[PDB]
Amino acid sequence: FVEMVDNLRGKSGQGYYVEMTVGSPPQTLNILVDTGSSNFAVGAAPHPFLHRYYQRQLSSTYRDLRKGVYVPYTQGKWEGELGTDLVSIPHGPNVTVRANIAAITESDKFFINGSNWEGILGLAYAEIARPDDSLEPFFDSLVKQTHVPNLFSLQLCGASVGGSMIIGGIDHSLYTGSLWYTPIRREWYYEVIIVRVEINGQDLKMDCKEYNYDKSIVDSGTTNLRLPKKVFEAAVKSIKAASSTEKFPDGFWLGEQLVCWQAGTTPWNIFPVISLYLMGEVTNQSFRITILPQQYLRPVEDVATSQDDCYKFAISQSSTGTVMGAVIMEGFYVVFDRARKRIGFAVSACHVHDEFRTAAVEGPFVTLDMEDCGYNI
Ligand SMILES: C[C@@]1(c2cccc(NC(=O)c3ccc(Br)cn3)c2)CO[C@@](C)(C(F)(F)F)C(N)=N1
Repeated sequence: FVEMVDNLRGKSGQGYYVEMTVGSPPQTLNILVDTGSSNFAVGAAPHPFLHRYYQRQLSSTYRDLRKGVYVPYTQGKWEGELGTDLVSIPHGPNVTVRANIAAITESDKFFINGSNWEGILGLAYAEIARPDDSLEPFFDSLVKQTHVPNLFSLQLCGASVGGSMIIGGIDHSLYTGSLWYTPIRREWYYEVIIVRVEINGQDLKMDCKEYNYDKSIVDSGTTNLRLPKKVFEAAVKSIKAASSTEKFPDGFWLGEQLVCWQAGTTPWNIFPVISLYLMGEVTNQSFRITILPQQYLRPVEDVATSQDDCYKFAISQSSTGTVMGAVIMEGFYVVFDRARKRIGFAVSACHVHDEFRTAAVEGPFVTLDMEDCGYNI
């Protein structure tokens, strides 16, 4: 695992990527690590924002599957062709496998100027793959073709950023304290259940199904903590109340506007900690992960504003359920234990903290109310 430590890079708010190769001879590409999708998709034609791309004509191991694929997102979209080829992760396991690849030949508002990644590694399950669930995801192919155990872990680190993706096991050097597990409720997204939410120690006091309307997921491919409208508004109310000695424009709370302080003077202490209690592996037991403002206030690097430290509010409203994105995962060691259908959280070597507060994973907590917090079945 020591060879795999620090195999992730990123620019703050642009995404964490890992080096991969595709084809024979190998073509090196930087690839976004995305637990929120299930396609391995790489740019395969020139694009103004692509510094390099997959050239299939140069790979004699490429096989054309003779099927197109169209993938729309909320913002942006791309079209491509399906095929398979040899894929490896130079700073991952010492293996090369054959995997499905979506070769992206045309796109719109997809490739981000300056992000440094040229494709996406979708690490979730076949159920949400495009065009349909018959297209085996990369990790499934990896496990089937090699002896690698069916789990990976992600240590995403804040700040230029970095981290580790450990495939096939748990690296104890990357966390301290206990590792706490929450069940994967359904294998499509990495879906989990939130049973309680506190802001500065105060329970939001909602029916816990509200926290998971209509699903909750762990998604390295999303930046923000995204919350259902009802939960979002209650969270903003509590955070505003705690930070009321300073008032910010409406646009800040919507994520449309930056707030800045003279470098080094960010008033971290007027912003509350957020605790998300996740369903435990034992009935009505839970554990909490605690999120500091150093996490949910996302710094925006810009040389022009660099006399200050400036931030975006990295909590936003969702109409498709809760998303625990990178700002939630950062500072934690997160184990995607597919083999045992559970996700583990532990305090990471690069967890956030200041002289008064620290990110934490704590348990067990017991709750008398026996309501099932799942929204659907
Ligand atoms: C495939 C998809 C996607 C597509 C294009 C870009 C991105 N991600 C980022 O650029 C980025 C930036 C900063 C940080 Br930190 C993490 N990631 C994600 C579709 O969109 C979601 C966000 C979803 F959930 F809608 F499916 C997802 N996970 N993967």
